Amino acid sequence: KHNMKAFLDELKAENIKKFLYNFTQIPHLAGTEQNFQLAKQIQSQWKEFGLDSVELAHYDVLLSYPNKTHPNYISIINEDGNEIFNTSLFEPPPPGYENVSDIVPPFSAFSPQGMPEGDLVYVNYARTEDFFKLERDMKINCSGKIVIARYGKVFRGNKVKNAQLAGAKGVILYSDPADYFAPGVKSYPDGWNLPGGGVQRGNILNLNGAGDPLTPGYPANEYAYRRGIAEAVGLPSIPVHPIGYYDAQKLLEKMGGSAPPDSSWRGSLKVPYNVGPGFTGNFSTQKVKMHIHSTNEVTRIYNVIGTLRGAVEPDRYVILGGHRDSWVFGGIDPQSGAAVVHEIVRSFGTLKKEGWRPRRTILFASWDAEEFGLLGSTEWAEENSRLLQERGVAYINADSSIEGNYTLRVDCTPLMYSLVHNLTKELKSPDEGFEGKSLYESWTKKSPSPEFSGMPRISKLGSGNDFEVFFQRLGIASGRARYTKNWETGYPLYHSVYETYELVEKFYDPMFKYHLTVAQVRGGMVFELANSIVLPFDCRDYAVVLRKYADKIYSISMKHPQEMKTYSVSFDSLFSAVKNFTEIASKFSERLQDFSNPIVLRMMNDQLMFLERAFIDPLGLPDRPFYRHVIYAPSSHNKYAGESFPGIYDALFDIESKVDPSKAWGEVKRQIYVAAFTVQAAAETLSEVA
Amino acid sequence: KHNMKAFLDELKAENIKKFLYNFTQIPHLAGTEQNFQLAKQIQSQWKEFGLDSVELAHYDVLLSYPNKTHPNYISIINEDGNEIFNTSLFEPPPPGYENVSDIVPPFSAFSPQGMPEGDLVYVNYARTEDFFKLERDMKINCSGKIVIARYGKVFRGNKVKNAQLAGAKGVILYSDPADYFAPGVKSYPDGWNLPGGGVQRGNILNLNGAGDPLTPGYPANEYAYRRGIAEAVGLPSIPVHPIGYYDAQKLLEKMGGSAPPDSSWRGSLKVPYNVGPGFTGNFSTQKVKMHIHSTNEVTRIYNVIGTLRGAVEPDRYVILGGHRDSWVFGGIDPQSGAAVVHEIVRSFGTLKKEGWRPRRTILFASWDAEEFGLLGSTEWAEENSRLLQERGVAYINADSSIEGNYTLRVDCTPLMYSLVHNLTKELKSPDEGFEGKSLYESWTKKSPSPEFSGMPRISKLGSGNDFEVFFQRLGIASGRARYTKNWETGYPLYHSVYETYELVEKFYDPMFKYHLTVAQVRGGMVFELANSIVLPFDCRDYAVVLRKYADKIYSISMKHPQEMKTYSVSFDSLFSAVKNFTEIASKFSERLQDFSNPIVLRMMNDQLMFLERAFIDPLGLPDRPFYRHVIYAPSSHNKYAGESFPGIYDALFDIESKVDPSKAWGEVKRQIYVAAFTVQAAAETLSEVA
Ligand SMILES: *[C@@H]1O[C@H](CO)[C@@H](O[C@@H]2O[C@H](CO)[C@@H](O[C@@H]3O[C@H](CO)[C@@H](O)[C@H](O[C@H]4O[C@H](CO)[C@@H](O)[C@H](O)[C@@H]4O)[C@@H]3O)[C@H](O)[C@H]2NC(C)=O)[C@H](O)[C@H]1NC(C)=O
Ligand SMILES: *[C@@H]1O[C@H](CO)[C@@H](O[C@@H]2O[C@H](CO)[C@@H](O[C@@H]3O[C@H](CO)[C@@H](O)[C@H](O[C@H]4O[C@H](CO)[C@@H](O)[C@H](O)[C@@H]4O)[C@@H]3O)[C@H](O)[C@H]2NC(C)=O)[C@H](O)[C@H]1NC(C)=O
Ligand SMILES: *[C@@H]1O[C@H](CO)[C@@H](O[C@@H]2O[C@H](CO)[C@@H](O[C@@H]3O[C@H](CO)[C@@H](O)[C@H](O)[C@@H]3O)[C@H](O)[C@H]2NC(C)=O)[C@H](O)[C@H]1NC(C)=O
Ligand SMILES: *[C@@H]1O[C@H](CO)[C@@H](O[C@@H]2O[C@H](CO)[C@@H](O[C@@H]3O[C@H](CO)[C@@H](O)[C@H](O)[C@@H]3O)[C@H](O)[C@H]2NC(C)=O)[C@H](O)[C@H]1NC(C)=O
Ligand SMILES: *[C@@H]1O[C@H](CO[C@@H]2O[C@@H](C)[C@@H](O)[C@@H](O)[C@@H]2O)[C@@H](O[C@@H]2O[C@H](CO)[C@@H](O)[C@H](O)[C@H]2NC(C)=O)[C@H](O)[C@H]1NC(C)=O
Ligand SMILES: *[C@@H]1O[C@H](CO[C@@H]2O[C@@H](C)[C@@H](O)[C@@H](O)[C@@H]2O)[C@@H](O[C@@H]2O[C@H](CO)[C@@H](O)[C@H](O)[C@H]2NC(C)=O)[C@H](O)[C@H]1NC(C)=O
Ligand SMILES: *[C@@H]1O[C@H](CO[C@@H]2O[C@@H](C)[C@@H](O)[C@@H](O)[C@@H]2O)[C@@H](O[C@@H]2O[C@H](CO)[C@@H](O)[C@H](O)[C@H]2NC(C)=O)[C@H](O)[C@H]1NC(C)=O
Ligand SMILES: *[C@@H]1O[C@H](CO[C@@H]2O[C@@H](C)[C@@H](O)[C@@H](O)[C@@H]2O)[C@@H](O[C@@H]2O[C@H](CO)[C@@H](O)[C@H](O)[C@H]2NC(C)=O)[C@H](O)[C@H]1NC(C)=O
Ligand SMILES: CC(C)[C@H](NC(=O)c1ccc(F)cc1)C(=O)N[C@@H](COP(=O)(O)N[C@@H](CCC(=O)O)C(=O)O)C(=O)O
Ligand SMILES: CC(C)[C@H](NC(=O)c1ccc(F)cc1)C(=O)N[C@@H](COP(=O)(O)N[C@@H](CCC(=O)O)C(=O)O)C(=O)O
Ligand SMILES: *[C@@H]1O[C@H](CO)[C@@H](O[C@@H]2O[C@H](CO)[C@@H](O)[C@H](O)[C@H]2NC(C)=O)[C@H](O)[C@H]1NC(C)=O
Ligand SMILES: *[C@@H]1O[C@H](CO)[C@@H](O[C@@H]2O[C@H](CO)[C@@H](O)[C@H](O)[C@H]2NC(C)=O)[C@H](O)[C@H]1NC(C)=O
Ligand SMILES: *[C@@H]1O[C@H](CO)[C@@H](O)[C@H](O)[C@H]1NC(C)=O
Ligand SMILES: *[C@@H]1O[C@H](CO)[C@@H](O)[C@H](O)[C@H]1NC(C)=O
Ligand SMILES: *[C@@H]1O[C@H](CO)[C@@H](O)[C@H](O)[C@H]1NC(C)=O
Ligand SMILES: *[C@@H]1O[C@H](CO)[C@@H](O)[C@H](O)[C@H]1NC(C)=O
Ligand SMILES: [Ca+2]
Ligand SMILES: [Ca+2]
Ligand SMILES: [Cl-]
Ligand SMILES: [Cl-]
Ligand SMILES: [Zn+2]
Ligand SMILES: [Zn+2]
Ligand SMILES: [Zn+2]
Ligand SMILES: [Zn+2]
Repeated sequence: KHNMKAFLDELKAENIKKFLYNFTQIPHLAGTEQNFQLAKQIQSQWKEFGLDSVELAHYDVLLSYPNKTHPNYISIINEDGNEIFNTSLFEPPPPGYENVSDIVPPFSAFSPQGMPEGDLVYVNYARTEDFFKLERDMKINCSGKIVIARYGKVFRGNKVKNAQLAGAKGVILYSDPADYFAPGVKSYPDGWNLPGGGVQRGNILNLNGAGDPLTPGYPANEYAYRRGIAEAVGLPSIPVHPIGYYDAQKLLEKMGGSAPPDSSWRGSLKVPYNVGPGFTGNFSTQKVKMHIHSTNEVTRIYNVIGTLRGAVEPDRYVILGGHRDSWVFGGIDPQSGAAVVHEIVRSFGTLKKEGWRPRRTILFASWDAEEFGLLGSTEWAEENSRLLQERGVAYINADSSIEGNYTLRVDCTPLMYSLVHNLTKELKSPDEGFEGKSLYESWTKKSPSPEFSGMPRISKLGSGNDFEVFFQRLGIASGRARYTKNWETGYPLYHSVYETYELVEKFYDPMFKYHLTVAQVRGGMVFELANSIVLPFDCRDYAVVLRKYADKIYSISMKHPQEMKTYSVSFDSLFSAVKNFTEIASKFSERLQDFSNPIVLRMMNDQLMFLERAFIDPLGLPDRPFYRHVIYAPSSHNKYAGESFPGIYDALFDIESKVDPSKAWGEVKRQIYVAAFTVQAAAETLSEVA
Repeated sequence: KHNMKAFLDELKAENIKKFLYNFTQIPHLAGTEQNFQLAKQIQSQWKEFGLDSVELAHYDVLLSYPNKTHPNYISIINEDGNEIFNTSLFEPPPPGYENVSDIVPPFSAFSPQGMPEGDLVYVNYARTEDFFKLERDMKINCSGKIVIARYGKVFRGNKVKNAQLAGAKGVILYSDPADYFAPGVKSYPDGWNLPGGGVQRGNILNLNGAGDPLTPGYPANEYAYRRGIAEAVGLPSIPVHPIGYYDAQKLLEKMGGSAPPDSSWRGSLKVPYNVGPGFTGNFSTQKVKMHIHSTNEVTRIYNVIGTLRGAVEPDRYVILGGHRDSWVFGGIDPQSGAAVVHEIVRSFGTLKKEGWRPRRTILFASWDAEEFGLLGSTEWAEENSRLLQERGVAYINADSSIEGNYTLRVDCTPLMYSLVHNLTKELKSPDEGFEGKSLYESWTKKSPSPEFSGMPRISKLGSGNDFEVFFQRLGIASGRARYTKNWETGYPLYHSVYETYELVEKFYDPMFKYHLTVAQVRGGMVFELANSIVLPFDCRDYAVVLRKYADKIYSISMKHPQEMKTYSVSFDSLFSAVKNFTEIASKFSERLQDFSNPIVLRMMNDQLMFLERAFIDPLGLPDRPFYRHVIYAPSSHNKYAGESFPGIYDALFDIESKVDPSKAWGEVKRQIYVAAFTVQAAAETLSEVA
């Protein structure tokens, strides 16, 4: 039989292992020859595996690289201008890789060039609230200072934006052992902890969904007209560089000025964590000097796009995509996800060779330049946006399959909650102590829902990965699934040269059973989306969450009862719309189970497919035209986190500090109107069509 | 048999006559009680006629009215401040209507209040080129002057915008007999000419597709959050008032300063048509003073929405819409179109009562407040934009069925050219001398295509009517058809109290046979769109026009060969895309004729339906976010006229006068890129889907 079980049984842990090993022997940095060679290999194999067509889609996009003959580093400089201490030029390479060429040294992608010199201020995680505390409470002025921030909690691009708006003239990012060294575990190669010489690479853009900084709105094809650099989207205006905690210790140990305001500002190094500005008395005339010489360069990138044509609805697309480019070896990020995709393609291809076809078309994608700002997925979606928004059923992401070995982690649209519950009930748990139990059971036990007994936690989609264009710009139902750690007791070697095949095989998943379970969840979701007669979306689950988010945003507003009275701020319209959505969704579900008629079915599947689409506002969110989903957007303070009713949330945020309350409260009301209208409009797409 | 012929034969000239008479006995000004009563009547009758559901959709929108107890007028004032001449407070009412109440006096809707006093400048038609001539060639400065302009050639809103940007402090619009009095025809009531006391009403907004000035983007429902007036869209900043040619003569006869620059600046009045500024020597100290006291007021409006549910594809909508509100009696505009719609509904309902249903759903609309800026159709489309863009097959407009009695006039998307050719070949010509000949034959003879022998002229869609939101914002294939005059040898009584039932019955269409022919063209188009198995769109006709527009825009650029060399401006990408579109369209047409399979069919009908949709850019055109169609937009100089490749056109327009040519030519190239990409993207929606 050619059914989901056949698909699932064909997936092998041993294949995923072989592919991971294959994909992680050399670096595959976006825009490099090695990553083009890997693209060609994947293309060749997906064809071998049996896909109907497999093409490269290339774009010329803005990327960023250090200067090979003018290295980036940071100094402490004395009053004579002698550099008395220099940060490292490279991470010590791991065992057996000390002769691998083309390891890009640690750098912050898209930093401008410069050699700013100044006094340090320590800004904790450089979050919005950290700067509030410094500026409003501690009265510390960052203007003209070099800020040093620890990585963690929020996307590093947001840190840089926040430092820039505070007036900083440079940013130093570092990995504190408090956030990247788990007590009682050894440093790589003897354990999975970050060594003192390890450094996290990563871009520091604020693209807000734009894709290639030079071509917002349109694919960066051969004839594209490019913005000049001064008008590019999302580039930082101050130099930025990341360091490890051996080097950080040397920069922090001399810090003077004010004490940290409390213990949430102290990491694990043997230093006081003084905020500054500047160094204590004896070293007061020493300064910190950055030397950054990286260059932004338009560079060719290559997506691989595989097609498995649907037998019945070839014009309906279910997309499985994840990136291929890596900072260095990509042992977890992304090749632990790419090896899973490769095995998924292999399995579907086995069925195809025996005469099977899915009902709908399945598209498989190996995205390029994800690490430089989701550039490959976004350019391809800009190119194909008309096909995607009229034909896109769902997008399943497939980056890193693991960041831990504890339990499942799923982030998705409410439209997929029931699909995910049902599927995981049919999968075997790989967890110790749950042999013979379902994945649903182990996941529910280890990660209970905060609101529903006997159900697992499922998180909202944020951003910082390739689903962003499909979900937040285009309104295509999206989901992701991986194995994660127990947050009560992400991974230390993230974006370091130490993230290798050996890291995974030795310390995360020696038997590749967590990879296999992730392949079954991702593959199974795709199978059901592409094959179920009725799309496996339950609009009633959206109704439930919409009420929860409405309660939540109302509560935030209700911290300001006097202003709500003065400006007549009412959430009545939003609750009314949510109530209507609930009633219409319930009635639609009845019809969906109560209708031999393929027009009614396809009519109903179109209503299901266009439901996520209905939450898109074509005017976008304020000052973020590529975030158009009115229910979800990436947090304005942290691109990784999802925010619900983001337009209202941002209008309320820090509202007590606005100098014109009338104007600020009017904008709250405007966003309430936009949200109520959008929920009601979405609900009406589920009404009888005539 | 229940077929198109049955539908067409049921339509009666005598019914249209009866309905026109019924709809034109009292004024039906938007926002008034009489127009609400008419809405209720239409709703009741459409139900009686047999539609499945007929609802009112109401909105609260910004409208504009004179002050009943503080009348608008213009004076010539002497140096003592005595008003020595006053324009009329009302048009002399026509025979038998001298006791009709609630005739709104002539005014320019949405004029601000004021009493500016100054010297006149005469600006011909107040077109972009008229102001160029004044300012650049004649060196006449309009700053602080009251401009007097003749109606005609372009939408009056554009005139006002152009006067405002020239620095005018007021605008006087008037109807010159050169443009509103045909030689050898008598004035109303003895003929169809405008009398000297007749005055054209009309709004002077520049909305650029926004709809209600207070709620751009979102329907003006009960909980809508409104912009404050100072932020409203499209309101003029200077007072404006329209007058007839008896009054105009009195204002123009004393004009001094420079002579008109040439004969294209002279109308038909016995005056010199001096441009001014100001009056000749003896009257040099007299000035012109306007008194405007109209008020903008948020007012309720009502659309009637009728549904005839489709038997097979109820989730596919073919829309027949036209407005119901009128300036006064609306004898032509709009009731000659609304009576035609009413008879069309009646006919479809007759078939429905005998057990017939169209294949697709047909929506019938009676729009309100069209005369105040397309407000009713636009608010309803904003409300229902998600249903319309995923389900909208086509929109057929139905305003004024006649402006003449000479031949057919059709404006539509190229997707409907073949449909229109085929249909008119099956209809009887109503023209004298063509008895027993087809409508196609008479129309082709009287209005030949400028490029193709043996084919009729079909024009591009501009704006200034209710299709605007469906076509230019949402990308739904749109068309219109009416009877027109012979432009070689629109109508004089437009928007005057003289536009009555009697005007039509006595002078335009005594037998109502032109109305009947228009009902057959509009009704027949709807019938075929709603009933043909394969949508009756020929994508190859778009390919042909795209090449013509590409040739045209290239030619405009080629007036600047040196700049095209300097800035490397190439149209190669646009021609390549158009070539690709032509090849793909040809291949798609082959498949369309070469495929019993309803999924392939509906797949192919979706490709047909989403083809117009593919020309929409969700970022809109520069500074006009509600004009999103990249092939067509209303002319930036004249909202009535369509412009092809509008983004490139506007980038090239007057480019030799731009102070930074590098920047201006870069924007030409950017628009070429957007256009080539959009054509290629549209073409790819017609490729095999997987
Ligand atoms: C959720 O769904 C319900 C449908 O079950 C929908 O109810 C609608 O609410 C609107 C807005 O409240 C109602 O609008 C009214 O319509 C009547 C005509 O039918 C008008 O006369 C009303 O206006 C008068 O009263 C107003 C309020 O006091 C005044 O401001 C105004 O000046 C007039 O005096 C009013 O517009 C509408 O009838 C119902 N429709 C129904 C029950 O079918 C509700 O809007 C949906 N929620 C959202 C957020 O869309
Ligand atoms: C109309 O349809 C045709 C398809 O029939 C489509 O043709 C495509 O044109 C593009 C852009 O010209 C071609 O792109 C090339 O692709 C190859 C790889 O296949 C690249 O190596 C090329 O880049 C090199 O050469 C460039 C130009 O000299 C350099 O700028 C560059 O630096 C590289 O050296 C180039 O990107 C593409 O292969 C074809 N596709 C085909 C033939 O299938 C055409 O683009 C369509 N028109 C529009 C407006 O889309
Ligand atoms: C996840 O699995 C659940 C449990 O199987 C699915 O819900 C069930 O779906 C079936 C099929 O629609 C329902 O069966 C129907 O029962 C009604 C009688 O009430 C009958 O009218 C229909 O003909 C049909 O037999 C069943 O009631 C329902 N069970 C529930 C809600 O407990 C659910 O659909 C799955 N979610 C997916 C696939 O996204
Ligand atoms: C307007 O009317 C014309 C003329 O009738 C329509 O074109 C014709 O459409 C029919 C139906 O598709 C074509 O018939 C086909 O012929 C081919 C053989 O070449 C065969 O493969 C098919 O099975 C079918 O019989 C016909 O060729 C074509 N005639 C032309 C182009 O001259 C046209 O479709 C109409 N336009 C509309 C409805 O929008
Ligand atoms: C990358 O940097 C190189 C080399 O930088 C040189 O060596 C460094 C250690 C430091 O001392 C720099 O100031 C040196 O210039 C750049 O190559 C130099 O470019 C200049 C002209 O721009 C030239 O006159 C020098 O001779 C070059 N030096 C060498 C060693 O070749 C190069 O421009 C940079 N690459 C980029 C920006 O992409
Ligand atoms: C810190 O480094 C500086 C600069 O060193 C150069 O650039 C580095 C990236 C690396 O590639 C070095 O090998 C380069 O020499 C040192 O200061 C320089 O020292 C040299 C030799 O003494 C002298 O000629 C230069 O003028 C110095 N340049 C500057 C900009 O000061 C410095 O000694 C190092 N400090 C420590 C403590 O190691
Ligand atoms: C419309 O205008 C009326 C009446 O205007 C008055 O009569 C005119 C001929 C002229 O002389 C005006 O200046 C007069 O005011 C407005 O009603 C007046 O409003 C003021 C206060 O705003 C009041 O004190 C007067 O007594 C009113 N006059 C009368 C005759 O009632 C009215 O406000 C206007 N309607 C609008 C703006 O909607
Ligand atoms: C032109 O009209 C003005 C104003 O007349 C008033 O407003 C008109 C709209 C209309 O409703 C008239 O009946 C109103 O009286 C005339 O000037 C006014 O004359 C009266 C009486 O002589 C005087 O008391 C006012 O102060 C004047 N008002 C102003 C603003 O000047 C004027 O006489 C008319 N001119 C001609 C040639 O008819
Ligand atoms: C620690 C990790 C799970 C992180 N999430 C958060 O830190 C986070 C914080 C608060 C919250 F409520 C939710 C998530 C996160 O989402 N990481 C992402 C980052 O993946 P990638 O390294 O492939 N993406 C790149 C590029 C992202 C971009 O440019 O947008 C990067 O972050 O540098 C991921 O794993 O999907
Ligand atoms: C004379 C008439 C045919 C005019 N067209 C042009 O003047 C014109 C000029 C140059 C050109 F290349 C094409 C058309 C035109 O399009 N009129 C429209 C105006 O209809 P309506 O009076 O109902 N519409 C209102 C409201 C328009 C609006 O607010 O946008 C009005 O114009 O005041 C129509 O008849 O559809
Ligand atoms: C990863 O696996 C691929 C595919 O098996 C290897 O590429 C092949 O290498 C062999 C032997 O050199 C060639 O004959 C084939 O043509 C290649 N096949 C392709 C590219 O499809 C590749 O060598 C492996 N890489 C590593 C590091 O083990
Ligand atoms: C226009 O036609 C309508 C419909 O026939 C007339 O409205 C009807 O008037 C009669 C007699 O007064 C009433 O009994 C009906 O209830 C009305 N029907 C409706 C509103 O559906 C209307 O009087 C006619 N108007 C004119 C000016 O002739
Ligand atoms: C911070 O420092 C600079 C002085 O260089 C000053 O211009 C700026 O306004 C200061 N801000 C605050 C809040 O004190
Ligand atoms: C794998 O699981 C064990 C057992 O719970 C745990 O102690 C260990 O830390 C895990 N490895 C990783 C990399 O999380
Ligand atoms: C027109 O008139 C005013 C003087 O009131 C002046 O400020 C303006 O710049 C003048 N423009 C030209 C082009 O002369
Ligand atoms: C109707 O047709 C006649 C005959 O051509 C023409 O002379 C007359 O002007 C027309 N009436 C109108 C209103 O155009
Ligand atoms: Ca782009
Ligand atoms: Ca609106
Ligand atoms: Cl993922
Ligand atoms: Cl029309
Ligand atoms: Zn990463
Ligand atoms: Zn990744
Ligand atoms: Zn009109
Ligand atoms: Zn009209």
